[PDB]
Amino acid sequence: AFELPSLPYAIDALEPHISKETLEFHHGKHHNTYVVKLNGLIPGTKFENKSLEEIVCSSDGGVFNNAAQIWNHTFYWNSLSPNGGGAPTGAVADAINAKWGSFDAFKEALNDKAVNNFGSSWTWLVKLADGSLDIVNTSNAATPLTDDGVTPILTVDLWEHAYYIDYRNVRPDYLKGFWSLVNWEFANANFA
Amino acid sequence: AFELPSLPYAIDALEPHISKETLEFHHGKHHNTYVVKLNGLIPGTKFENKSLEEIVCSSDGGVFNNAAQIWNHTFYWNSLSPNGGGAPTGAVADAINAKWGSFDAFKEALNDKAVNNFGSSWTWLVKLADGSLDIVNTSNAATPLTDDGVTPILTVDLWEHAYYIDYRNVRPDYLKGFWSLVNWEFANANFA
Ligand SMILES: OC[C@H]1O[C@H](O[C@H]2O[C@H](CO)[C@@H](O)[C@H](O)[C@H]2O)[C@H](O)[C@@H](O)[C@@H]1O
Ligand SMILES: OC[C@H]1O[C@H](O[C@H]2O[C@H](CO)[C@@H](O)[C@H](O)[C@H]2O)[C@H](O)[C@@H](O)[C@@H]1O
Ligand SMILES: [Fe+2]
Ligand SMILES: [Fe+2]
Repeated sequence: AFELPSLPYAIDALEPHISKETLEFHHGKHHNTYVVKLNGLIPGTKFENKSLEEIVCSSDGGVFNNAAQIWNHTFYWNSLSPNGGGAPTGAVADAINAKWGSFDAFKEALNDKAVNNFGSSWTWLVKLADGSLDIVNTSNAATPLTDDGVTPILTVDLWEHAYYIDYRNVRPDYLKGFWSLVNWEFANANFA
Repeated sequence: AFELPSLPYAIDALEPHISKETLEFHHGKHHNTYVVKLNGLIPGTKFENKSLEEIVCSSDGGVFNNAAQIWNHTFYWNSLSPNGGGAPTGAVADAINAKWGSFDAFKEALNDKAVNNFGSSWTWLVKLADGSLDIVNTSNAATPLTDDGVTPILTVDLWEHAYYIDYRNVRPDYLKGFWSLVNWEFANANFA
């Protein structure tokens, strides 16, 4: 049975960009529910003994939405940090300059993809087969984890539960907290 | 240019099922924003002089997302009332029993469709071409308004902004609020 991974930092730790209550609900309840639902769905199926990733990569319907949502949320928590934010560093900063010319252009491109990602969705920083970076949008539980040859680097959850408690309807304000939390170490580990 | 319709009731008329705060953000900001976006999109285009329903029935991409959304939300405020709730009456009560055997079986079927309607979505009570009632789920901005032979009767908004402020992650509590508010008078009008 799959389990809810612990949060990589205190429920307190992303303040004032993402609040304790958001983490309590977003991780403690939303994330957990996909874990629970998934565990309920696997018995009696060909997903009985496969790893999370194996299932997300081979399922559809209910098993997929729940499995992918677990993986996506786990990847999202890793994409934030009480010690992140600010300028990118390392391999990632250079690839960002290589693709977009500057960090600022990359940031304006991701903000634009993110605010316009209609409905419950996710905006991703991914590394392509050709080694280059790109920004791709997925809807609901969809994830580049299943795009062959594409490597997920960072993600921002845009389902409303992710920011409604702290930002109501204003995604840019949310995106602001995201940029003050971005976990460049996790980005660089995925990139390398 | 299109306009934000007024709410059919006072801002606190739906308390304690839907809070004045939710009404302020949902109707005053989200609903509004769809109107503003569509006004910002149709100038100079073919849609410029069409009615809202003509636009929804003839567009895609962003024009459709905003048009359908203004339409869906206006239908939704109408689907709630400070004087609704409790048992269905009239024509709709009888068609409900014709389809589901009883009002109680109908509630369980709608609740079920709505709690499992994944991501930003809407759950509708509809009248089909054979004259019978059914419940259908649409995603994001999609609406049965565009389905041939299908007439919208009532809708419950399941995008998280519709209930997060009041019910956080617990959709069944929000659906109990909906049942205390359902406008049978609007439903019987749509039906006849
Ligand atoms: O796990 C239950 C099902 O979830 C999805 O379907 C639900 O959500 C859809 C919108 O995302 C609705 O259109 C649909 O009516 C709901 O049943 C998934 O597509 C299904 O395969 C799952 O069984
Ligand atoms: O009007 C802008 C576009 O809105 C939609 O696309 C955005 O939201 C999608 C998810 O609903 C994302 O996948 C997409 O990347 C975003 O641009 C709509 O589907 C497009 O047709 C519109 O042009
Ligand atoms: Fe989430
Ligand atoms: Fe809404």
